[PDB]
Amino acid sequence: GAMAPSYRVKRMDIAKNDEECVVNAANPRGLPGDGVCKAVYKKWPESFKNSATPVGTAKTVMCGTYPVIHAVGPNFSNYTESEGDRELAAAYREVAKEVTRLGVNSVAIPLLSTGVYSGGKDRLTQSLNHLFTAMDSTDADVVIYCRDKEWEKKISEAIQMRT
Ligand SMILES: [Cl-]
Ligand SMILES: [Cl-]
Ligand SMILES: [Cl-]
Repeated sequence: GAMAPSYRVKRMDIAKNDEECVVNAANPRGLPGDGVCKAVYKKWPESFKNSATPVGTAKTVMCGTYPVIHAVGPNFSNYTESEGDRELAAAYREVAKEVTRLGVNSVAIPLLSTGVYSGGKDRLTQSLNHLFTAMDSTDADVVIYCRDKEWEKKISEAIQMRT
């Protein structure tokens, strides 16, 4: 575990993270994809061997000894708000199980279903609150990666609010 488990946020490419493992915002088919998924494919392509997994699940594949946790959030273009919300919460609970199983002291994590799977809606708060529900009982240092300047400020504020 980390000596004083924390949450932090950085605005940069998650492929340049400084943590002991990475969560990919994966598609269900283990394809290179776009956005976070394509950056992860360029950095850790060996981790996409048999990475296909259903919506609401996470599957870990090692790149050397570096763990890539493929977490499949719902595409809100296809899911109802209700069913999508349930699957998004479930994907983060499966990330918390994998992080715990791996015995890492730190994890780099993107906000699932906030990009091309958002169905054109701002899901910062929805996705971050599901991340917190899952990860609060883990003792890993969590570092959230984003690309937008206004998102960095809002994520930082939400972390600081809980103290
Ligand atoms: Cl960068
Ligand atoms: Cl997405
Ligand atoms: Cl972002």
